[PDB]
Amino acid sequence: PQITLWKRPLVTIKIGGQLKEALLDTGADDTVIEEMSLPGRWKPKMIGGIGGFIKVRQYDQIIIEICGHKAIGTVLVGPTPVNIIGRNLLTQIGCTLNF
Amino acid sequence: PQITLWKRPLVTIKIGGQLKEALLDTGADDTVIEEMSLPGRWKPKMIGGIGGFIKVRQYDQIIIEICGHKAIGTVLVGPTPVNIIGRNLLTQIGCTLNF
Ligand SMILES: NC(=O)c1ccc(S(=O)(=O)N(CCCc2ccccc2)[C@H]2CNC[C@@H]2NCc2ccc(C(F)(F)F)cc2)cc1
Ligand SMILES: [Cl-]
Ligand SMILES: [Cl-]
Ligand SMILES: [Cl-]
Repeated sequence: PQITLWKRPLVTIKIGGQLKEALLDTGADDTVIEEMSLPGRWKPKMIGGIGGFIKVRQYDQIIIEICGHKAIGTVLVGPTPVNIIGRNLLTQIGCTLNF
Repeated sequence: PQITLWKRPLVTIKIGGQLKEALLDTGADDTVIEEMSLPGRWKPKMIGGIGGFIKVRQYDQIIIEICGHKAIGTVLVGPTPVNIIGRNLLTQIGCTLNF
C-alpha cells in the first residue's frame, strides 16, 4: 500500500495475541507499545525525546503482524502516549519513504 | 527519492539560508527545529512527545527546503532532540509511506 500523511499513519497490529492501533513512525528507532504482557526475559531501558525520557521493558524476538506482514524484533513496553511501530520493524515489512 | 529505514532518515534542509540536518518523521504531526532566528511574530503551542508535553514557538509561512524540495509552512522552534520534519511539511513535498 501507499499511505499519505494528511493524517497520522495509524494501522492495526497484532501482538501477543492482542489487536492494537499503532503509528507507523519513521522518527522512532524502536517499537514502543503501551503496557501489556509479553513472553520471555526483559531488561529495563530508557527512551526519550521531546518532553524527556520514560522507562520501558525491552523484550526481544517478538512477533508482530502489521498489515498482513509478519515481522520479528525487539519491542519496548511502557507508558507511551501512543503505540509506535519504529524503524526496527518498519524495515522488515519493506516500508520506505518516497517523494 | 526512495528512502529505506535501516538508518535514521536524516536529510539536509535549508532554512534562513543555512543548511541543517533533520529527521523525516512520520510520527511527528509538526515540524520542530532547534533554537534559531526566524522572522515575524510567533504564537504559543503545546506539543506532546514521548516523555511529556512542552511549549514551543510557532512561526507560520516559513520558507524551507527539504532534500532540495521547496516548502512553505509552519515551523515550531524549541528544545527538540534533533530537527524534525513532520507531517505538515512531509505532505507538502509529496512524501508517502510505501510497503
Ligand atoms: N508533535 C510533534 O511534532 C512531535 C511529537 C513527538 C516528538 S518526539 O517524541 O520527540 N519524537 C521524535 C523523537 C526522535 C528522536 C529522539 C531522540 C533522538 C533522535 C530522534 C517522536 C516522534 N516520532 C518519533 C518519536 N517517537 C517517540 C519515540 C522516542 C524514542 C524512541 C526510541 F528511542 F525507543 F527509539 C521511540 C519512539 C517530536 C515531535
Ligand atoms: Cl529489533
Ligand atoms: Cl508562551
Ligand atoms: Cl504547515
